Amino acid sequence: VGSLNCIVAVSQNMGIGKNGDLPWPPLRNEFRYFQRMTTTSSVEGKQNLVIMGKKTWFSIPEKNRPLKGRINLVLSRELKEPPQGAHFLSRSLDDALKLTEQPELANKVDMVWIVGGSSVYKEAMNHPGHLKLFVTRIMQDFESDTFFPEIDLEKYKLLPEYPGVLSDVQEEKGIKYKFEVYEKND
Ligand SMILES: NC(=O)c1ccc[n+]([C@@H]2O[C@H](COP(=O)([O-])OP(=O)(O)OC[C@H]3O[C@@H](n4cnc5c(N)ncnc54)[C@H](OP(=O)(O)O)[C@@H]3O)[C@@H](O)[C@H]2O)c1
Ligand SMILES: Nc1nc(=O)c2nc(CNc3ccc(C(=O)N[C@@H](CCC(=O)O)C(=O)O)cc3)cnc2[nH]1
Repeated sequence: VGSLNCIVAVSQNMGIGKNGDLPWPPLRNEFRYFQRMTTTSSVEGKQNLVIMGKKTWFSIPEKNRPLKGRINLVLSRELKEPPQGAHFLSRSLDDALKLTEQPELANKVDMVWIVGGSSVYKEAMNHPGHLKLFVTRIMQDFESDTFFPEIDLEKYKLLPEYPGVLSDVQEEKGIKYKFEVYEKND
């Protein structure tokens, strides 16, 4: 019933990861933005669901797992059970989305947030339906081994403004960045 959204922070060269962590040092307010967007439900009494691949799960500091105030679902074709601390395990994105509509989660979940990595971002971005991409543009090149798939800029349109999102250039640790929101309607 809820909205479907991706969220990512990406360097100019399209990098999202390096050696199992982010390519840039911790940007505390950028992380707080990730937290606010993924945690804030549009319905009282419901939580959002975060969907992530297995490497993304383990890249989150253990102290912060599961991500508090959100239902945490990990994608894996190999695991028999969710990793310790995770709430659910699914074998595919479509299986995960189906789970959200079944009775165990139907009255519990509002928004769905896809939080990486590359494969699930690519599949989500091309999935039919209304979809928004919350993209933080890190305005430097960073050496990376994991990349965000190219956004089709005819398919997706940049919203000029977005409620609850700062428009001005931000800067932490000498790294400038800006928050963007893209949308497709089907
Ligand atoms: N900058 C950012 O916004 C951001 C966001 C997310 C991640 N990251 C970074 O990106 C890296 C992790 O991402 P990644 O792309 O390497 O890995 P990932 O997608 O998180 O994990 C890959 C593994 O997840 C499982 N998987 C992925 N998609 C699946 C699907 N659709 N269905 C079933 N299983 C699926 C597979 O595990 P099995 O072999 O067990 O099946 C696969 O080997 C880290 O460096 C992390 O720090 C950055
Ligand atoms: N905008 C954006 N920035 C990111 O850094 C980001 N990272 C990932 C995957 N990596 C991670 C790594 C750590 C945490 C994390 O520890 N978050 C906690 C603490 C946030 C904080 O301290 O401010 C959380 O409660 O969300 C989340 C995602 C996916 N989407 C992103 N999206």
